Amino acid sequence: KAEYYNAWSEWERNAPGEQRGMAVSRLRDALDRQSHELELNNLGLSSLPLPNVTKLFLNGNKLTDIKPLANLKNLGWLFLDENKVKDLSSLKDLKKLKSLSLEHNGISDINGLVHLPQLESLYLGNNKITDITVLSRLTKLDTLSLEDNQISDIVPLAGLTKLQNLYLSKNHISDLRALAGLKNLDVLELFSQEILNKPINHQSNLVVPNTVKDTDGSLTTPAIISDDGDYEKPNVKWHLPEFTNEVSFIFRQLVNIGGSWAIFSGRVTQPLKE
Repeated sequence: KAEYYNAWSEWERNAPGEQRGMAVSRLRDALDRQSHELELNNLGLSSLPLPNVTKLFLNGNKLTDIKPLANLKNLGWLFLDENKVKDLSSLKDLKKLKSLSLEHNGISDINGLVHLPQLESLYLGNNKITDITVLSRLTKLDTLSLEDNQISDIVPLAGLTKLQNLYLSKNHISDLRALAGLKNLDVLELFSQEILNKPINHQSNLVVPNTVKDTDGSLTTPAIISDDGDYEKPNVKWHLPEFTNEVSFIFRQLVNIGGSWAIFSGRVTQPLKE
């Protein structure tokens, strides 16, 4: 009991020249009243110093180390938006966790999340994620937000049949074939994809195969083509008598998956050399 207040005061005294005093006050109130909710939102905390706490609010801080949360096995809801958390293996034993929010954290390695197969909602919007392989194990998710990342391979999502809300806008998605089986979807977002092809040699008669495919595998007909190019399936064609550094084309197609209807929109950019 006394060791808890001692550790909290020692943590507060180590604040750099951050509202650690308010954090200590809230910790004392939660420990005294045996509260199940701990709200430490927007305290600028750069570090961290309760068996009944089930919801932990930590949005709006500067946390990089989440080791002090490793033994909070009663946690059901954990919010860590706008932090700087990069390692997630510290949550491997939070087997009661149902909801997890890690938006605006700049995270690229989400492999540790393979240790939370019971998760029901997962928010990873606005990060640096490319590989979502381990997400294939989270077969109990009904909400998954992956918007504003660098994801190009969404095949790991093909078996997550329980999904009802899926946010995939602002990524590098060009192939929706992996989503064809998610017939339980209610909300789906797929707009503003940015696809970058490998650089190819410039030609006066430039021919670029279209690679944008819908959920049926059919090529998406481009909506706009730069440099007066045209489309004759499967090829986008340009006449470039003078060299230019890049061409591009923008696509926009309505897609229906389950009970969800979404605009699959984006832009493919083709760099040219020589």
